[PDB]
Amino acid sequence: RRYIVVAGRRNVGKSSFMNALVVYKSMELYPVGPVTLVDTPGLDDVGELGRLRVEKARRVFYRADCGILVTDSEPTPYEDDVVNLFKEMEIPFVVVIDVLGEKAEELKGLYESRYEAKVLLVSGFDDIGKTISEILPGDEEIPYLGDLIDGGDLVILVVPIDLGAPKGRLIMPQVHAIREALDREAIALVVKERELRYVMENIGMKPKLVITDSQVVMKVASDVPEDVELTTFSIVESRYRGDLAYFVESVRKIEELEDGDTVVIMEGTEDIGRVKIPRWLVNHTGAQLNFKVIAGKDFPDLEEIEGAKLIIHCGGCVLNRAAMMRRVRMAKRLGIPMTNYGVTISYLHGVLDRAIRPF
Amino acid sequence: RRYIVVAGRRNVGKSSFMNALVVYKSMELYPVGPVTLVDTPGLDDVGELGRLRVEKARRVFYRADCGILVTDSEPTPYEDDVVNLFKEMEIPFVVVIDVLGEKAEELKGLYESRYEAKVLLVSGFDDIGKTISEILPGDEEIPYLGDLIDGGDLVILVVPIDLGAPKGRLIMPQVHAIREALDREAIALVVKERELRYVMENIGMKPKLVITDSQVVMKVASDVPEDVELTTFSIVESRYRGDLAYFVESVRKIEELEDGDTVVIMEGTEDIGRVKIPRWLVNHTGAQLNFKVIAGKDFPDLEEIEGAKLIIHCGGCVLNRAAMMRRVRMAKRLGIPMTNYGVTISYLHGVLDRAIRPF
Repeated sequence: RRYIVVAGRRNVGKSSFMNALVVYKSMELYPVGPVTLVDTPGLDDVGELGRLRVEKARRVFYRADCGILVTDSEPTPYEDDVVNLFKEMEIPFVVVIDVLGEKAEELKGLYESRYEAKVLLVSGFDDIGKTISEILPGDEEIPYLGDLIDGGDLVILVVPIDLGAPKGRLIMPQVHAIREALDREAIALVVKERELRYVMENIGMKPKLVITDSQVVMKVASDVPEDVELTTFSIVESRYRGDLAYFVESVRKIEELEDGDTVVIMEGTEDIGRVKIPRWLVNHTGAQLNFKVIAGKDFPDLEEIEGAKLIIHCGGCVLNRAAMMRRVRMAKRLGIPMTNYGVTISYLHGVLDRAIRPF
Repeated sequence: RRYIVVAGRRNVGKSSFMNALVVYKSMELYPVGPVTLVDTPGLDDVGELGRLRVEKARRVFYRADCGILVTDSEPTPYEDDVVNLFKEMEIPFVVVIDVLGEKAEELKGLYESRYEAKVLLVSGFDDIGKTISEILPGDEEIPYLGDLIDGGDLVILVVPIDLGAPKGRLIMPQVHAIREALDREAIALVVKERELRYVMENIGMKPKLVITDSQVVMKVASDVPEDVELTTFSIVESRYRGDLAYFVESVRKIEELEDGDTVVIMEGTEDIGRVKIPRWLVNHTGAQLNFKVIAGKDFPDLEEIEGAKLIIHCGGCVLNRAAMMRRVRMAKRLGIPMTNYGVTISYLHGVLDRAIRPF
């Protein structure tokens, strides 16, 4: 479902608005579809000097898709705070009886001066679901390869090992790399490592990009004559279709691990994460780390991962990017570093070269 | 199901054997599975000089997977004939009370001297289904590309137009051509026609094979410098996985068409076969041809296609090769020439070049 939060100092006047245009209340809203609305009874208790309990707030705010600030009076430090926390966590938001006629019109323009969308209380809702859809994050879909990485007439090389796809088939990352290169009017050349140096010596084109499997990148590292020819791999490309920038930043936090630090493995027969990874993390750091294995369909509760020093998400678990971003965003909001199998495994050997797309 | 025929001059002694180890009789037999057995009551009436009614026989024999010749006495011209018709139609077969003890053992060796498998009457059946499976046609699967067409270090070029496969995908014939080339340690290069001449001038390798769509073969015909570079197309390759030799032979029979000749279209929104084809066939020959459109799941009855001068089967209807061979074999047996959309369409423009695999 979609998560929307309803904050505000007001108690009775807040609960009234919620129930408008029909605790968490799950109800269908057009054109956004199903959504669940949760208010802030824990946050109702206004802090010292009329402030909002920020650390108690960021405990309930972290998992919101978007936000709502329902207000009766003029902006107090409470309304100022809630807004800053939405802005910090990058949670998109909107600001919302007929008392003080024309002042309500003023208030709409008063709350509009702090650079955000203000809608008026009706006791009008056609515009509630309408604005929610417009502030909500969009498609957020990036091209398989880099936007300017491949142009027309460019040779791209795909270097496979021993395909895991059945007889007369190739794995989806490969074919998608052939298609995107073709869509961008470039040339796709697929060849096994064994015959790589031969294609590098017989063709005339210098490869713009070269892609291969994490298994044989080192062999390819030697087959490509220099740092001049940009090499990366099918796992970093797929990892790219998520949040590479955050992940790459988060792997570099492996060094920052001390004894007793908790590293969470998020997956969902003696798998890489349950066993093989921990082993490498301990071997690479020397640290007496402990690991929480979260095998669930959706992202865990705050109580299940609060205090974790790193989150290792599974690579090819195949969710919607937007459903994976929701996960990245939450981790980014809780300040917990998050990466995935692909980036970690690559980090251990040669990740820096795999990073061909600069920030 | 599997079709097996039970022939022989004998009437009561034939019907007895059939009913052994439990008109068409459909029953499960190990290890061949489900099969239907049909005898020859129409053929029971022995012809002039003890002969078999050959033209009446080849009317019921054409659709058999394999054959059975049940006999009581010594080989008469009837037993001689049935055998020759099985041999002609290439229908694989086996030869089958305890009367004339040891003579039955002799008979087994007498019927064995005419170069075929003889099994003895039991009134022993473990060996019936056992032999049927061994004579029955095998896998009959050929490699996607030519067996010796591509070896290691060989460049193969796949030239697409505007893919009919959804976003981030390629059509199955293409990917299977990438895989087979990779399996054979060759190099697959995929590029649009627009950038073809550029790859032909910048790379060092001479392409062993070049594959493309029937739509742009002519453009490629010009982009490939000579007859020295072997060009063909994804449709001829797929047509190859059927009976290319027979098809190619059968298209050349387009010229042999006169006014009144019936051309059958076998398919199963204003499709190519129902309309577009007939139009071309009439335009290319000038002949006043008529067309029977057989839209069925399985191959039609003899009465539905007897007298047809050509059968145009559908190209990408996706059946098992062995289930398509069964169709080719039947047409080959009835002496009706058979081809498919792919071969006809290609015949109209440039099929001869597409034929890179010699007989």
